[PDB]
Amino acid sequence: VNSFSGYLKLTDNVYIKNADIVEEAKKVKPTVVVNAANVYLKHGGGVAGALNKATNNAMQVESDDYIATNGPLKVGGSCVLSGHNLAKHCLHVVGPNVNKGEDIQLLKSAYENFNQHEVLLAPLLSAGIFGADPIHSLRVCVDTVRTNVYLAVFDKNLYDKLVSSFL
Ligand SMILES: CC(C)[C@H]1CCCN1c1ncnc2[nH]ccc12
Ligand SMILES: [Cl-]
Repeated sequence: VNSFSGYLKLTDNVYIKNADIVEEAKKVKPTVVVNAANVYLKHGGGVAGALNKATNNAMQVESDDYIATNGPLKVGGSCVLSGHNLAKHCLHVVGPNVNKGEDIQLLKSAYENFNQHEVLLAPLLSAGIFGADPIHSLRVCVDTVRTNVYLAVFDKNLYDKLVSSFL
């Protein structure tokens, strides 16, 4: 039993809710919140810009030190950093950005990072300003993640389409 509330159960391990991931994280304080990161951990917009804003830029400060030490992530890769005031940890995961011409097959690799964590709060990878088809992202999530994932979808109209079209 966990404190996530109001989720629709899509499968044995995948749950979904129309919710602002920022507000969800502040309420639940999950062990792991997933960020929709880029390889430079430059949290300027989309989910990443919103999460970073909620940390008063502490996420960005920590991220800049991480990049200065380690260099950029790989597309499809991840790193674990602090969750600041939002969660114990933040798993920064880089899905392919279609508006950069990145290979959509890497979306499965991106979701594989979730399997290293028993329970996560997360957005749909490569959705929003990353330009992938969210119905596809949900399909890959369900077919790749085996741990317990609670998906927050910001857009109510998109949420209704994902549920109604879910096979
Ligand atoms: C609409 C969703 C599929 C993705 C794509 C863009 C933004 N988005 C978000 N999802 C969850 N929580 C969020 N908080 C702020 C933005 C945001
Ligand atoms: Cl985004």
